[PDB]
Amino acid sequence: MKAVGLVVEYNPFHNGHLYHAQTAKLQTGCDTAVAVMSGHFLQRGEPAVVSKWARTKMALQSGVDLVIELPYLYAVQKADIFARGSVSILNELECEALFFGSENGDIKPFLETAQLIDEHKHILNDRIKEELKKGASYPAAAAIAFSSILHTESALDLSKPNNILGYQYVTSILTGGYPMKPYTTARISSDYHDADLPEGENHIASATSIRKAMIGQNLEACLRFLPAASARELAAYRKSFGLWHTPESYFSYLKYSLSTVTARELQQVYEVEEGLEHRIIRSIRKSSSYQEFMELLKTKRYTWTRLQRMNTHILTRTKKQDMQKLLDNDKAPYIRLLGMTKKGQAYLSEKKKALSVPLVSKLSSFSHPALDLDVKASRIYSLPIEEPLRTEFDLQEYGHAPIRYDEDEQHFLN
Amino acid sequence: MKAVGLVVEYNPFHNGHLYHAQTAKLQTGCDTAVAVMSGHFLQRGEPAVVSKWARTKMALQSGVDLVIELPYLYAVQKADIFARGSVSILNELECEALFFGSENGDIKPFLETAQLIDEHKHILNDRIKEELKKGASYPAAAAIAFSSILHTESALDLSKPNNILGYQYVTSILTGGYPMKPYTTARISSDYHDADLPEGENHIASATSIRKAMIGQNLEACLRFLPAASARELAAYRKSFGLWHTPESYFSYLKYSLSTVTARELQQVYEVEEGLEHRIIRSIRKSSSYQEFMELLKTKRYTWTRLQRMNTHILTRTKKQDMQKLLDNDKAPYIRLLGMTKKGQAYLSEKKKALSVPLVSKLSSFSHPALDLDVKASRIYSLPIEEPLRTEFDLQEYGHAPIRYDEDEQHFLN
Repeated sequence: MKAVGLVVEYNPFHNGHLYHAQTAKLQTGCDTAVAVMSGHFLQRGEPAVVSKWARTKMALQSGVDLVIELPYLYAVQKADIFARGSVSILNELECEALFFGSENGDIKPFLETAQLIDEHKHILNDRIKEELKKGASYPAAAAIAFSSILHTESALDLSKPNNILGYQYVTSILTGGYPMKPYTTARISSDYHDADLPEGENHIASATSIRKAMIGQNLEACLRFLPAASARELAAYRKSFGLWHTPESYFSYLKYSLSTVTARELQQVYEVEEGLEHRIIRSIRKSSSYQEFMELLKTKRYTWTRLQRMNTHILTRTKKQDMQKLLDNDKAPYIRLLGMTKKGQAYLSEKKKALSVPLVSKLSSFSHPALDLDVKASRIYSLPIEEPLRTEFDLQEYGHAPIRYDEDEQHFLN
Repeated sequence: MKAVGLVVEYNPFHNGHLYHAQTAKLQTGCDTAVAVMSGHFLQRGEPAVVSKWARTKMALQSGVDLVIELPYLYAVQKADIFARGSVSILNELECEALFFGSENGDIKPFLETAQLIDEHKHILNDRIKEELKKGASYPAAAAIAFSSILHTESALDLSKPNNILGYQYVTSILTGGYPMKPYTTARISSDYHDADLPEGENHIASATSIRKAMIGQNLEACLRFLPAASARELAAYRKSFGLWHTPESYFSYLKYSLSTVTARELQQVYEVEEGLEHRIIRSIRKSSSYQEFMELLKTKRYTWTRLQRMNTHILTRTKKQDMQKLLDNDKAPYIRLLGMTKKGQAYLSEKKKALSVPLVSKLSSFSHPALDLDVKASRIYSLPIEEPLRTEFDLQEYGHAPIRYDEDEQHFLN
């Protein structure tokens, strides 16, 4: 029984992702598609628009057989640590194939580059060395070492971060020695991100264009870009807990978070750079908005995205020592199963005995510091939900089973 | 030149808060009324229904010459600490008299009791001891030990806790050798707590009945119960920031605060007794209301006001060791000047040099952990206010000059 993995956050799930799952199985010749999805707070630092549980229900109907949660430990991180864990999870699950998105359909550039840098790394450390002692910044010296090699017609823009993402999968597979073949195909249209929604033809709009369309109070505008499942579930969550989640929703709790902190204690928050505690605390007070806050904070060392990531850790109150101890784990501490089809179920029961870490269906079954971090995330995730809807959502973390979908038509059994 | 001491939570300042002030200058013969006031978080643990800045104005126009903030430190406390600290500040301001309302107008049973109890303080600890190791609970031992002496038809009911407070004021003065002469006058009508607004004639309903009348969206139902000062001040507050501050309006921040905190962290919070913190995090997740939360919370070791104080310390993340740090001192950490009238000015001018501790108006002038706490507490107060009315509000603590009013009619010079 043969499976192909996907690294995702379905934010929301739409026709492109649906297309991914279709191509993936096809292109790799695997009957089973296993995704590792960012749960409530995603790689770029923001909150998911809708519960990871609802986003699961969408995937299972659109051709995803297993949905495993990508632990917060690995989810809110820049690409390299992100890819490390998710690929390790997809490796834990014995995926022979890995399917990722990019500008190209050509896996070769991804493969060949990964090797070159793997091959040259000693030079690159040492050529950084030479530059750094000329007084260059680290990222400058990096750019210099990295430009002495790699600058050629080989191209493959190493900022197009499907492309940025992909490099890091192959990297992690190769330095991890996974019996796993990476696959990729070109994407189609809306930009990478931004823009808006197209003219027709299920045109596969971006998750962002679709996001700010919902928040922007058109759920119909994005219809043509959402599978039957997606629209049905999105409105159903919006009816349920009465909100569309955005980063903006949590600003009050980020404001609160920094009211109750000591600057000494804030330096112990993950991704809070030394001394930044002051810029952080100085700014929050004069800040009405998430935006302005970022504005006052924004530095050269910090892109918007890393700040957002940081702000998330401030929000969940994740400590540098929490993190460092959990990252030094070489593999995922557990496999958290959000949902399964009958195919994934079977694949699982076929593969369960050989999982070197627990298979977590119900939370009662297991405890681990990285899971605590996953559960806390959920708690904070729900804050914008007005009571007692919040409290009712709060139950969705524990007693919630793997969501099991029936591909022979349409039964969620619970 | 003389001043009479007044310890107050104006929530809001009402027809009976105006009565006491006159009778203060009336009965004491002190030309100057000094009000030491808890600013944003009060003795039973509640937030003030309006900021300390507005309530200062209600009093400055009702015949109170000086408004001093009672630090959170003393303010959010049990009665014996509360009095200890508040009498402490009035003494540094050299009010020759202290004036406090009771159920009676009779300070004699107070002075009797206090001096009675101090005489027997060795006898008390002995029967407490004798009853305690006889297998009695502490309060039972306390209750029993006290009943054998001084219990008689001489009364002074010590649950009508005007008296509880008054006794502690009285006790504070003796025990500190303060040259403060106490006085007291009875309360007429609406209950003690709760009830309703009476049928007219400035009848002075309880502040509680007014809050519940305001909570129930009637300012005007209480109009005969409020001076013009205090009525109009409430209008502007609501009009500016869009709310009255209610305990549930802080409920969302309790769930956040309790969602990020470990059991050992929560153990370190002031008025969380050892072993309770698990019950706390247990109850908060399944409680869709502050009210629901409280019912799961109540043990016999805990009074419902003591439970409310704890929620606030939990809210402000105030720790035991810090508390013991600041409670350890026998004297006031600083004098925080909220507001004054002309007469008020004159008093301060006279006795400022006599002040043994810093006189703070602009927060620039002095810095201190006890003050860092007062600031934090205000920074927590405005959270229910909707942005950007929240960031405007927060600007006050620093920027605000001490309020200045002209007794001779109607001028805030500012």
